[PDB]
Order: sequence, then C-alpha cells, then structure tokens
Amino acid sequence: QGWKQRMAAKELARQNMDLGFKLLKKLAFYNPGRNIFLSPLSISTAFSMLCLGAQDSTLDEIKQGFNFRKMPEKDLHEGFHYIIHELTQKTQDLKLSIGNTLFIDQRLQPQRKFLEDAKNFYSAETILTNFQNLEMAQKQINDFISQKTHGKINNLIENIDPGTVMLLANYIFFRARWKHEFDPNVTKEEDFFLEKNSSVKVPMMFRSGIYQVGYDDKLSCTILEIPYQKNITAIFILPDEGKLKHLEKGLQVDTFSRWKTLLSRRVVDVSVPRLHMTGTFDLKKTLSYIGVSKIFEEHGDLTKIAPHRSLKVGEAVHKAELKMDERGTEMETPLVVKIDKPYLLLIYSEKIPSVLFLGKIVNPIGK
Repeated sequence: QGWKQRMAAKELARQNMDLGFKLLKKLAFYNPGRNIFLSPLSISTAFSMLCLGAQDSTLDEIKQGFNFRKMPEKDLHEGFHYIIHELTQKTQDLKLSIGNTLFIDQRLQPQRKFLEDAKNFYSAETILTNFQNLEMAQKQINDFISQKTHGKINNLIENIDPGTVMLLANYIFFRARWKHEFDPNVTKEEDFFLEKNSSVKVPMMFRSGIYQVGYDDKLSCTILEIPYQKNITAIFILPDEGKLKHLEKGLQVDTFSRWKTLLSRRVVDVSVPRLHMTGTFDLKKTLSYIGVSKIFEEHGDLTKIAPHRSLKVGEAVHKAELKMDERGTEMETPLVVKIDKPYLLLIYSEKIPSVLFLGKIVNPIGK
C-alpha cells in the first residue's frame, strides 16, 4: 500500500501551492505587464532532489525555504517519488514529464549512492559535460534536453558562467485531452484586451456546457474550471476590471480552499484563448524570493554529490511548457465567461494533489 506516500504527497501539494503564490507575487511585483508561467511542483522536485546530496547549512536552508521541514526526509523523498511516478505519462489523454538533469564537469566523479537515489526517487539523471568549452557545453545541454523532450523544451540554456562545474536543468511539459473537446470549427479570432482600451486578436476557443463556476467578492474575480480527461483541472481566475493587482496580493493557501466553496456546476458559454506558453527562470534569482542561496555557494556541503572542496550549483534553470488547444475526449440558461483580458491560470492535479502550473497571462499570444 502507498497510503503513507499519498499522505506525504498531500502535504507537499499544500507547500507547492503556497510556493507558487509567493513566487507569482514577487515576480509580478518586480515585472508587471509580463506573462509569468512556471511550475511550482517542478521547481520543488529539483531542490528536494538536491537534498539527497546536500548536508548541513545548505540542506537546512533548502528545507527551511521550501518548507520541507514538517515530515521526515524519508517521507519527503517517498512523497515526491509518488507524485512524479503518478503524473509521468505518455498516453492519448496525458503527456507529462518532469525532467531533472544535473550537468557535471567530466573531471568530477558523481557518487553512486546519490546517482541511484536521484534516479530511483526522482527519475533525475547526471550527464558529464566539458565546461572548459562553454559554447559546446550549452549546445550539448540544449540538444540533450530538446531530444529527450521531443522538441518540447528547447534553448533551455542561454548562458553559462565560466567556472561552472555543475548546472541544474529542471523542466516540465504538458499535453492533455480535455474531458470534453472544443470544436475547432467554432474557434475564432476575437479581441483580447491587453488594457481596457487596447486589444489584439487571439484564437479564442468556445464551448457551451456544464462547468464548475463561481465568483469571489473578496478578491473580485470570476472562477471557472475546465476539467481534463485525467483527474487534472484548468482553473481560470478572471479579475474584474482594475482588480488584477488586488487579486495577486490576496493569493494564499486558504484563498484556493475558499474558491472551491464558491463553485457550483452550471451551464456556461465559455470563451478561452488557445495557448502555447513557455516560461524560463534563472533559479538562483527566483529562489532569492524564498531565501535559498547556499546551494549556489561553496560551503563543503555537496560531497555526497561529488568530492570537491569548492562544489556548488553554478547555475540552475527552470523551464515550463504547455499547450492549450481544442483536443479532448469525444437545461438552464447559460452563464457567460469570456477569458479576454489578463487572467491567472492554475493547472491543478486533483487525484495526485498538486499545482502543476501557475500562470499570469497578460497576453495569450505574447512571448
């Protein structure tokens, strides 16, 4: 039985939810007017995986920053292994992979125990690279990742600092069928208001059907859920005019559970833009938002990864990628939910609890 693993996953999912909202708040504060697209879950797997090879102050700070402190470490790794194993699929309904690749300088010797544990618990791999040729190391890493993800995760690395002997690449892609397909013949170019006064034409999908829908008077936003065929849900959060900043600032762990209380199944005429979203983050910068930096410094804390005095993670990048289109399986007067102005998007795994993706979409066709 995997009861205990399932309980650990439930606690870890609450933690990625909080992490996602904290990261979104900080990212939106420093960079307003930009799309933000990342996977709190995928980011968490990367640093939890690093806990298998980290000791002392570096280990303690990752666990403090990511709030991995509530359960024993054995349960932390068993919980993440369960989440990854359950979500990892290449079926007609769902294609999801969480990649964790450490690229280590070929002069270093990654330790067997760490290699085995990372592969067994996270499906993470270590690839030897020649960091003395930075240009070639970048092409090698980008080609390795593009080949592994079948062209879903491309150009992951744009720069490698000299002296880097260890680079972490974390990446997640998603393809899923909706529980009910949208008819592509009904998809049309429609106005997407970038601002109250300024608009761009975007491919807008349309379907009339039964959906979990609601309105939050506290955060002044419409909530709409569109289910995928597998137990995953696309949650659209549409702020009222001039309430986006209020919505971002009000986001909490309790916010989400409150949104769930406001929903009911109703007939809705839904208009949703198609998306092909990617988000790329320098994790050294992103993790400063949760006070995690020792992993990026030399402290003699990574000997379990490889013996070497000055060892640190030189660089770490996260890339999240998702396609949202018509693909899927197959009363009362309809409500109308038009997603045609800046919105938040949460891709939520219901069965294996987790926030797979969190997005702030200011422009669905925006790069």
